[PDB]
Amino acid sequence: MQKEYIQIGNPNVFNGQYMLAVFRLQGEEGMTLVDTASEVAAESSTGSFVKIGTATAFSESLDALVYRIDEKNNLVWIAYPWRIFDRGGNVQNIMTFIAGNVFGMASVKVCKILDVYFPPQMLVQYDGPEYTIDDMRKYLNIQERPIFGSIIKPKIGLTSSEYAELCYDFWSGGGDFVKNDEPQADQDFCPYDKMVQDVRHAMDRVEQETGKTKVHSFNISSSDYDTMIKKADYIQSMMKPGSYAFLVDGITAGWMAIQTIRRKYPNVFLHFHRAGHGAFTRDENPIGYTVPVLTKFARLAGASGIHTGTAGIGKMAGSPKEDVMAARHALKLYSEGDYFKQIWSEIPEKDADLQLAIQKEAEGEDYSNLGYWRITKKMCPIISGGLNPLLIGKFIDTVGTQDFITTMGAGVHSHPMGTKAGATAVLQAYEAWKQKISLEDYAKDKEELRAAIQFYD
Amino acid sequence: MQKEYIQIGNPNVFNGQYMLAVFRLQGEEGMTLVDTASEVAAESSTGSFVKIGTATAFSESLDALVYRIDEKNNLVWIAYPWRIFDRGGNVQNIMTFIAGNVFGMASVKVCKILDVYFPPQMLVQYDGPEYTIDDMRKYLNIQERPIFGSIIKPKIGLTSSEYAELCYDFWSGGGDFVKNDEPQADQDFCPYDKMVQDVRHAMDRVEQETGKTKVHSFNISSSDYDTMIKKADYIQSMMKPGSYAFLVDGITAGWMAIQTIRRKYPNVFLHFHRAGHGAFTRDENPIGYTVPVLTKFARLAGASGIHTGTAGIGKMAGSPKEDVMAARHALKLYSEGDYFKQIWSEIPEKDADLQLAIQKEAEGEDYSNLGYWRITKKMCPIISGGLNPLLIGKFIDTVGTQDFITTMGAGVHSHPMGTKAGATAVLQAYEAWKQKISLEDYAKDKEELRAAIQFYD
Amino acid sequence: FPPQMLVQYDGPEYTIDDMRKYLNIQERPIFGSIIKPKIGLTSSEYAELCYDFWSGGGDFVKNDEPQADQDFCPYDKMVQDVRHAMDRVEQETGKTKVHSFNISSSDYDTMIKKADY
Amino acid sequence: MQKEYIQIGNPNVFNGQYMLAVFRLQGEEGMTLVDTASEVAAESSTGSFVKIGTATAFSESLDALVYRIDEKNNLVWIAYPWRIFDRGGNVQNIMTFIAGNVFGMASVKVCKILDVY
Ligand SMILES: O=C(O)[C@@](O)(COP(=O)(O)O)[C@H](O)[C@H](O)COP(=O)(O)O
Ligand SMILES: O=C(O)[C@@](O)(COP(=O)(O)O)[C@H](O)[C@H](O)COP(=O)(O)O
Ligand SMILES: [Mg+2]
Ligand SMILES: [Mg+2]
Ligand SMILES: [Mg+2]
Ligand SMILES: [Mg+2]
Ligand SMILES: [Mg+2]
Repeated sequence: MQKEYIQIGNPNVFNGQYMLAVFRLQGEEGMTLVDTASEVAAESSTGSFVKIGTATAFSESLDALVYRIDEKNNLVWIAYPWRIFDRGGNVQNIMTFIAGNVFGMASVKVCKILDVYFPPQMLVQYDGPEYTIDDMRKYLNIQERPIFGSIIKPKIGLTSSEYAELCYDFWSGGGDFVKNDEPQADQDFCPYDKMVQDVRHAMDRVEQETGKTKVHSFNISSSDYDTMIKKADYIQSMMKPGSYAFLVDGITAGWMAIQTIRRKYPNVFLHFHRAGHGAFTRDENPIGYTVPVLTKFARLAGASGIHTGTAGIGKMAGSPKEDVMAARHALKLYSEGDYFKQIWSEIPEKDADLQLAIQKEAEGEDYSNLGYWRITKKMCPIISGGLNPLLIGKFIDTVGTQDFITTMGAGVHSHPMGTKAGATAVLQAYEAWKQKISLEDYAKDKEELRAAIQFYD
Repeated sequence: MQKEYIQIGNPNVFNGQYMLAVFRLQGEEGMTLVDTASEVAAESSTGSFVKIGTATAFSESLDALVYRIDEKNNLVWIAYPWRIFDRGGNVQNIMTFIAGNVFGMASVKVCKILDVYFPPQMLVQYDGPEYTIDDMRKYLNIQERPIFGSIIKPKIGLTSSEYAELCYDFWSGGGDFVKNDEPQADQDFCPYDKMVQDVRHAMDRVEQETGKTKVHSFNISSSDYDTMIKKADYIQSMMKPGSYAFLVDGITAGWMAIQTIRRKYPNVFLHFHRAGHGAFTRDENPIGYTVPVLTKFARLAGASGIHTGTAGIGKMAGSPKEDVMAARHALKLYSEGDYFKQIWSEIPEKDADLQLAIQKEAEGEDYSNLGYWRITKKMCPIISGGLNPLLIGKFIDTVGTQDFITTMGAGVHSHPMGTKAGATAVLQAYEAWKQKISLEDYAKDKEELRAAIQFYD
Repeated sequence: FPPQMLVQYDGPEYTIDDMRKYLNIQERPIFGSIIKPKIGLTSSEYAELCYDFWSGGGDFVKNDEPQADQDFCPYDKMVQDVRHAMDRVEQETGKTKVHSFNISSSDYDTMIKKADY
Repeated sequence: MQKEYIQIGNPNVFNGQYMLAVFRLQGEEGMTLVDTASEVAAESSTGSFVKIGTATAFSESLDALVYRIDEKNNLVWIAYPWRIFDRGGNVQNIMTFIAGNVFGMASVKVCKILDVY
């Protein structure tokens, strides 16, 4: 046990100098919960496997503090002086501190970060989002309703032309948003430049035919940084402003890719695809961090949007509690975790305008105009994975909002009447939800929705 | 179940067009192993939760193939046409395919990659290492023995000057190698530029006093790529060539940072620190991929070295089996995984010179000069975590080689007589091992080793 | 100072009258505040107090004399946040405002950096 | 009296986060030495002539501390968290904190900095 990291009940951890975190910890045979907590606090801040002999009073003043313990639920509260984190809003460094070596410690059998708190003084040091769902809505000229999008399937194997065709068919069917599948890139059979050019041409045709703008999120994840920047610059040169978003495989490409795109292209929607996060977040893995934590850090890094899950309605792991908590972490000015209440404002909570905005948000009013110096911009939850027209309404009911992007892959492209019909089916299912008519009743005179009922049941 | 992805016994999977992988898979109750295998192969190549209606004959020719099943051990062999992977040797794209969304599938309760195979035709497409341990040996003018290094502790909180002092004390005590702790960067109290200048001055003093060269591995993990490049360029401007290495938090910063440093500074040792890998690799996490896999991909990306574990001797989770297998994956020309035999050569196995080199390696001879067009350069295992002078000999005995870097934090800086004494103690423990004298007997007239024995027992 | 001596020296160039023209207030004194505490606010908190003072009818805000580029109150962010706060006040009231920035620095190049920014 | 700046005997002043200073202080008639010390510590760090209502817990953690008093010799030992000083090694900013407004307070009759750590 390293007692130098144990200060149970210390009231100074709430003074704005500390980022707080809750771990579910369980050490090997012989270690108590507080012992495991002291060792984790040591390995996630200033120490190592034994008391550090070269420590100075200063470095000891920057120690992480285990300040609360719950033995029954194997919970531990640790406080991190965020001064120890790399400056310049380095988020990968935060994850290195709190989600780094502690996951490999042989003496820790369970190590799951369940919640984290960012004090306003800490929020000051980080980017936060810059282009929001509201900006995309402005470009698309669609208000209030969810943004309806698709993932082009198959995940890999189409040529650039076939890919642009599926884009055209989806948009032309009333769809608003198309994203690359996360691994689609510069494969020889699907040249990336030609993919961009064909997407542009297809978008021009849809805009001509319908008078409506559309949006495509391009995957720019690459081998190195030079290639990603090359792809992004090409897209900028080929697509009209607001008509394109930048998708990054955040987990496998890394937080640095996210922050770099956020800072280099602040006026472009940054689409944080989280392929691989399961190893961190899945309930079955006792070591890692949960999806709410991932989402809060993705907002901290500045992602315009991140996938937050379908609350168990689709095919990816999750329940209404965690996934809806994630969507609220992304959207709300005041969001509640399992253990910390978060206000996404760099201003003291006592401010009258802030409390007013919080009250107005509880009443349904927008806080986005509250002041660039006063809020962390909202981030967009992206709802994907096993969705089809039959499930969108259930999701809307579960999350309690319509401020999000849904993306459907096989839920659109496997529709018996084709992609265009699949997009029409999702729009008709949304109308069914909006008019409070059952999908069976509404589909009586909607052929596309009726076929979606046939295939997806 | 998606039958289009099951081709058990397909003899075309060994023809060099496919990267092979073994998963330990467990689906939810009601799903058979081949069912879970079909769904995993679908979500990791061309498909989704249901057969894709927009699929083409071409794209179906690029499907992943489940070609072998082991019901008893819940094992599944999948073949991925590496043509579907992003070009330019993109490793993050591979990891998105095979270790991405499949980790979030609600219907899969266990999904652990246990081994992977690279055919020569695939190896051609990737960087592999460029700066090796042999290059560092040349610079340090130390042959045969392990490279002895330290991690400066405390993990955070020292000023740039105090940090340089500990560097000086370790080097002056006979240590060869000093690395940043993984989160140390540009904290306000430890300015990065001043830290670099002080390291150069300390190194100059050691070289003056000893006539010996030294190496310091700097952490360049940053918020964005421009800051990392700024740090790298500064270090190049302040340190003599060969005297510095670049450390990157591969997991939290991302594979793109790794590949970018490899390609932009190929003549500098790339130190892949794997802070955070545990959530993927720990035995307790049923979802992820193992350490041998992580290491093989780190060699694919071109890391000069990666942490491979202490075989259970230290404090990080691991056994002799997996950790020694990882070190051999990093070092050898012919390395054995749990399920695949890997030859790190882009040349046909039948080649006489290649088989000769494999035999000569079995006899203890170096293959590094075999030809730049026919080998993937060797990668260096880095041995860290809870190590102290008492354990180094046991590690050398377990791994069966000396081509590695050991790094010790508290094993040096918590030594009762200080850092310089700790470095001398590790050197004396190595001398004890080399002469087949027990540490107990050797410490009789070696004061530093004697105090290390008393403190670390 | 005799008149022949005064010729050799600068004298002021920007006066209170120039600021009056910008502020569009005549006769009455210019009412301003020093953001307090003297040190310890983040750039956001600092801009919040600037907004609150201007919105209440104040014309002029000045840095406290030691406020600068402390790590917890980034100078560049402080400037941007003050700009946005002033923008909001101007939209809500239709009145212009003034902020006096402390450019006192360690050396001359840093002061010029701050001023140009 | 601004009591928030009085923490006599605080042992955390020796942890390296603070620059230390000794003043010879004498306030006007009616103010004790610890009174003059409270006002000087306030005006040389985070406060003013009265408690700052807009202060945050963060900002109060950066308060200067009068941690020692010598009544007989009119001496006061104050600790300044050097994190409040402008970065880039700004020395004029230190002198602005500790040798600035405190020299103009009407209520301080003697205010002499004698040593610093
Ligand atoms: O590859 C896929 O499965 C998807 O394209 C969905 O396809 P379908 O519409 O065919 O289901 C999305 O990337 C996942 O939803 C991501 O998971 P998450 O949202 O949890 O990040
Ligand atoms: O932070 C640490 O624990 C270390 O600096 C070791 O310090 P000590 O010498 O004080 O133990 C290493 O980074 C870890 O060993 C990395 O783990 P791995 O090698 O498994 O990647
Ligand atoms: Mg996808
Ligand atoms: Mg370390
Ligand atoms: Mg030959
Ligand atoms: Mg206010
Ligand atoms: Mg003042």
